[PDB]
Amino acid sequence: KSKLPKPVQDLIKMIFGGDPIDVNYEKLKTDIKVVDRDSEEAEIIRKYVKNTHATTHNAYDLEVIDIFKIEREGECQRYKPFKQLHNRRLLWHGSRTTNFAGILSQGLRIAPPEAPVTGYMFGKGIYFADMVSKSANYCHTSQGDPIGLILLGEVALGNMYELKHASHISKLPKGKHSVKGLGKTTPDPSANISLDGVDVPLGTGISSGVNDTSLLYNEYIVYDIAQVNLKYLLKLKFNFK
Ligand SMILES: COC(=O)c1cnc(N2CCN(C(=O)c3ccc(-c4nc5cccc(C(N)=O)c5[nH]4)cc3)CC2)nc1
Ligand SMILES: OC[C@H]1O[C@@](CO)(O[C@H]2O[C@H](CO)[C@@H](O)[C@H](O)[C@H]2O)[C@@H](O)[C@@H]1O
Repeated sequence: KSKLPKPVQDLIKMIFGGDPIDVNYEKLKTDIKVVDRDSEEAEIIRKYVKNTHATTHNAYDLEVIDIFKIEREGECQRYKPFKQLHNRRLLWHGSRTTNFAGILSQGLRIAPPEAPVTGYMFGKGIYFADMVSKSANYCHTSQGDPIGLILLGEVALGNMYELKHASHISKLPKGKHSVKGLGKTTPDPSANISLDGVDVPLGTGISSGVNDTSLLYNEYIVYDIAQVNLKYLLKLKFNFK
């Protein structure tokens, strides 16, 4: 007899793959609410998904199954220093389903100091995209179980260190709060809207006019866990072609 709505129950079953559903819910230390399918929030999120699928990520199309509003215990209190920092953006973060119990209970985390920098294009930090398909690739979704989880997070970017090439270090110059990896393609900035004082870059991909960058698409990195406030969790269907 769980009192949770069916979509939340199915999300819990997916994350934990056991204890009663309500016992597993309490382990996430996260308020989870279903966003109404006919709400303005849902419409904005579906537009963000539709508009920001990269043309080079054509292995699958995405369909939104369920949208959840999430509030991790203590996370808004932790974010207070960054809350009116200029340049807050609603950005994607994808991950394996098997990581989501950890992400909801502990939040997005940075690799420990001992960890090697190998493969971290912009060093040990928390990585986000403005193109849903770039983040969806980090779900590692299989044809055999074509359902993935992706976050939308409010990221306090402040003053961005704009880079066109990999730098494997995690230390920013004084007064810089984030790295923007400059892609060849960017959501049309003339379609950017604000949702609760946060920029949502849900424009269709156009050419950035940046030349001599190694990135097809933007990415955004912060180096302090307190610069992230997770807002939504989407369950997506991957329709492979
Ligand atoms: C064996 O040595 C190697 O050759 C080697 C090579 N690579 C490695 N490693 C590869 C990099 N390592 C990471 O954990 C790591 C994982 C994910 C990203 C990442 N980038 C994103 C950009 C936009 C959005 C998202 C998103 N999730 O929405 C992004 N996520 C970045 C880094 C560490 C492990 N380790 C070792
Ligand atoms: O501020 C949060 C976070 O940003 C870093 C850079 O990753 O430092 C920036 O912000 C500091 C406090 O506002 C400034 O003192 C600093 O100049 C600036 O680079 C991290 O050190 C910090 O945890």
